[PDB]
Amino acid sequence: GFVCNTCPEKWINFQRKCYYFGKGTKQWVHARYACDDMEGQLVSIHSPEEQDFLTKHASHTGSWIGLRNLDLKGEFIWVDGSHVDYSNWAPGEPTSRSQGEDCVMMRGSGRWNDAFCDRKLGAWVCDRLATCTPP
Repeated sequence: GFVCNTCPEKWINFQRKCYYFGKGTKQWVHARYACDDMEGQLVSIHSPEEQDFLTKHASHTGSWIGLRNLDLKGEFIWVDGSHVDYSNWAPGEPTSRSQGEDCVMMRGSGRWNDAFCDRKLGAWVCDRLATCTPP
């Protein structure tokens, strides 16, 4: 009821959320359900502070994040239903003439790239809300 920084075992706290830096070869949808079945969601990024934390723990070979183009014409939404306010797209991204590249990955640099959803990445990040210690 005061300090919201408690996380489950294997999850790392940053501000009022918990992050799971997953490993294992998964397509976007596979990583989506891996987070879901673990009481989390693929990571939603809403500030440069949150992004800097992610970049610090980001897999050098790339990670799936919770961003997906839904209407197939440039409208990206996070798995939790939230819209893009903060963005950390790599230059030229997202590409307009890249039909099928609907799923978003985070590079070792922390910058985002759009991708074919059936692409197998060796890492993926989940998030959930932290629990709180009462006063």
